[PDB]
Amino acid sequence: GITFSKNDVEIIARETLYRGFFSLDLYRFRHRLFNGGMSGEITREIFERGHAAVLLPFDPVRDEVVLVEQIRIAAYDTSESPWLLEMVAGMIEAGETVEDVARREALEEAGLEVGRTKPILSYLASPGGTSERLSILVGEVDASTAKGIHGLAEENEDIRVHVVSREQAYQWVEEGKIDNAASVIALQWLQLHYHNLRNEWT
Amino acid sequence: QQGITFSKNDVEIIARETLYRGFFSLDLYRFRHRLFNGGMSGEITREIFERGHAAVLLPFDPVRDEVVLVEQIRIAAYDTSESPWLLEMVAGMIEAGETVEDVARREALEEAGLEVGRTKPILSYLASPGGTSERLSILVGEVDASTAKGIHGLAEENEDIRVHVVSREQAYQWVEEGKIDNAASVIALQWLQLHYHNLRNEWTK
Ligand SMILES: Nc1ncnc2c1ncn2[C@@H]1O[C@H](COP(=O)(O)OP(=O)(O)O)[C@@H](O)[C@H]1O
Ligand SMILES: Nc1ncnc2c1ncn2[C@@H]1O[C@H](COP(=O)(O)OP(=O)(O)O)[C@@H](O)[C@H]1O
Ligand SMILES: [Mg+2]
Ligand SMILES: [Mg+2]
Ligand SMILES: [Mg+2]
Ligand SMILES: [Mg+2]
Repeated sequence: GITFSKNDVEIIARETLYRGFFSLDLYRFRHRLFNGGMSGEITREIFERGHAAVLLPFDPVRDEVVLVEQIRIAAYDTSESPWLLEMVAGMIEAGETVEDVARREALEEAGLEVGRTKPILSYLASPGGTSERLSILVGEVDASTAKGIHGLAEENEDIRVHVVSREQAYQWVEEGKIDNAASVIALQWLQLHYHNLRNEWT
Repeated sequence: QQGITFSKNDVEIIARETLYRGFFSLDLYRFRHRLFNGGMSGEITREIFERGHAAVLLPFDPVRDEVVLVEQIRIAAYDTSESPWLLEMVAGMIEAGETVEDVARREALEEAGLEVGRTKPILSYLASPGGTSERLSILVGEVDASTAKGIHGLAEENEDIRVHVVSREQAYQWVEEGKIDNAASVIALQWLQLHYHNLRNEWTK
């Protein structure tokens, strides 16, 4: 496994490069080198946007997945359309739990009540340049109750629910029709775990 | 089942503004877009972290069923991880005019000392598209893991990298346990866990 711990790095300072809705910070630090020495002072620009809870809504009776569609303007330059098919997800505020955020977002974004839950995994989105961590849960849902247009319109959140079979959702990953990290990770996990999960929940 | 509802015809990007430029940039996108229930939104603004795009290489030895991992410090992991040194895939920024495959092969040499034989695409994904434009394109690359050792990276760029070789099964168990928890490695190793049997047959023929 890994070689060094937090005993082996010192963050000297952090400087706010930009403060707005999100922040960009310059971390200044030194760290041990694999050759046995210490680095000089290194600086890295880090996008600070908090952390997220992600919910894979899975109906184990029907073997169906609920997806939410909404515009993500950052996708525009590299994608055929900025409207993406994604997992229910939202930002975790101070003092909130991953699971409470997932439930609230499932109601706001898909009109869905959630039953049992299990962790999938918690990942760093792109740790060379952002601190963001996203914690994914699978949540038991009745996909027949998932339909229509949701999102908080007063916060400019316009979301369309789509229900697909599990195998259909995974085919959409393999074809590139679903191509955001949270959904790819959740759906590849589901393809590796669905047999045991369906047995546990039925 | 149809799929997505709207296209680039259905959004108007009114303006982009660079709010910060250094090594990376933070841009403000200003736009309006079609709504599912009919009309057009008002003007919306979003802050978008712009850092270009990346090529990622999963180094897989199909003879030995082994993967090569690279270890380096990622200081952004500090606040939410036990250690900021992460076990990762070979990966590099794509510059103008260079292909995913060109970058993946070059970085495999610079970061791990690895010659790569055949390659195949895995997936191309958006890292976190609510706040960053970054797209990463993953290939799997054929390597001899018995050649993989030592300390690499470009010292002139303060890039200090240690090579590790483990079985595919160990790498995947480390994903399950949270010891590998960066998106590119999670996606690549979950793909490998779903596809390794056919891949080994293809590459040892
Ligand atoms: N990139 C951004 N720039 C500015 N505001 C944002 C950005 N991303 C999200 N917001 C604000 O936060 C709200 C919720 O964000 P949303 O993207 O729906 O949650 P998540 O990204 O966790 O799924 C948005 O309606 C918007 O007001
Ligand atoms: N967040 C950052 N802030 C400042 N410089 C960076 C940052 N991330 C990477 N760099 C610089 O750019 C180089 C890019 O190396 P490369 O292997 O192409 O990218 P990655 O860090 O994504 O694997 C790093 O070795 C470092 O010198
Ligand atoms: Mg959301
Ligand atoms: Mg929301
Ligand atoms: Mg790299
Ligand atoms: Mg490199």
